[PDB]
Amino acid sequence: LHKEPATLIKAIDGDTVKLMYKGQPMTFRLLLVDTPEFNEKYGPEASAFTKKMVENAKKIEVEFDKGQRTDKYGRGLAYIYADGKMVNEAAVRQGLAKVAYVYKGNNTHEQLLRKAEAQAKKEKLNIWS
Ligand SMILES: Cc1cn([C@H]2C[C@H](OP(=O)(O)O)[C@@H](COP(=O)(O)O)O2)c(=O)[nH]c1=O
Ligand SMILES: [Ca+2]
Repeated sequence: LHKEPATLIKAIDGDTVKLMYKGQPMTFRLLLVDTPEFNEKYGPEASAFTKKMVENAKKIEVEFDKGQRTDKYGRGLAYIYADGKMVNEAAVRQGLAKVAYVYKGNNTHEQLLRKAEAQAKKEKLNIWS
């Protein structure tokens, strides 16, 4: 896989962000994770986490997997990096996202994320508390 440039347009919630990608605004949904909705438990904390990560970043990058690049709602499906750190992984490592939506052939980073979830679970963090 390869990293491509993007710039933040706006934080949305724990697992969606609006970015400019190839000069066009698009909403990106984070591959392989699920954060609580804002109205749910840890929803606000997940939103805040992702928002701080993407807003504080000097460099945002998107990385498409091998398969489908847009979902049925038109959202970009990608791994999102903030100054080199994967947002998807980081949210799972903090116990603010579960590994989820693991579809065949867009699952390159599944094992990396499951390892983070295991460590989050062990620490009894947030969702796992
Ligand atoms: C993360 C991801 C979500 N989706 C679709 C599945 C779910 O469909 P449904 O809307 O029918 O439940 C939805 C969940 O996204 P959200 O967790 O953002 O609601 O997005 C994909 O199709 N591919 C993906 O990789
Ligand atoms: Ca969600």
